[PDB]
Amino acid sequence: HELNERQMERRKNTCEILLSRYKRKSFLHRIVTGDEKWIFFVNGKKTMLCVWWDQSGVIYYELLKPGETVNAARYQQQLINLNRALQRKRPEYQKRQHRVIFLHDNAPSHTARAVRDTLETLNWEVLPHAAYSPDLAPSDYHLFASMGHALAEQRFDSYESVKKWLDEWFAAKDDEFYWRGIHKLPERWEKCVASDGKYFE
Ligand SMILES: Cc1nnc(C(=O)NC(C)(C)c2nc(C(=O)NCc3ccc(F)cc3)c(O)c(=O)n2C)o1
Ligand SMILES: [Mg+2]
Ligand SMILES: [Mg+2]
Repeated sequence: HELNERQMERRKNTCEILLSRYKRKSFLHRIVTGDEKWIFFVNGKKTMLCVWWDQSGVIYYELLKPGETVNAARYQQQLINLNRALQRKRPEYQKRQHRVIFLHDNAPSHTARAVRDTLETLNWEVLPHAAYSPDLAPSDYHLFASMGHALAEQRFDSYESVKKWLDEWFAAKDDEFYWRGIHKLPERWEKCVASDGKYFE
């Protein structure tokens, strides 16, 4: 994708804001992030992985029934279920000592009215994210980057072989892999600013 002027300006401006905040007070340990990816399996079928994670590991994921997509109502329900997982797996959040900072992309179901309401009610801080920026999304440049290489060697048979493969694959990564993916953010933000909003190396 060739970025246009509007897109590069939004990327640079978003990265400046995040980087300057980071420099005043790091917030990276409070980020919960997530994204969707298709995973394919032959009987020409596919299932959507929806996953959320932080520097400690995977919090919650869903594998959708073959062919089914995330819409506004599904995403709202996912966020509610994710919050239940976060309470159970992240004590700093159950106790309200620590506000969730949520990083997701601008997919329409992510910004629909009902979802925006639900995020306000959960009262997670929603981080700015520019369009066409998977290079700035940890799920894309870290998690799915690693996962995609391993996936390419699989030939899944069933929706439940996928679920087991993901359970094992997620659990086999050490805490340090998750930590690195999140703490790569500031170096990425810096590169984007130095690129003036272009894609970078
Ligand atoms: C804008 C815009 N339009 N297409 C895109 C885009 O970024 N596409 C590509 C396939 C780069 C992409 N996309 C998403 C993603 O979620 N796409 C749905 C979405 C739609 C609109 C919107 F504003 C943001 C996101 C990924 O997660 C991802 O990894 N990639 C690689 O960005
Ligand atoms: Mg996405
Ligand atoms: Mg993505």
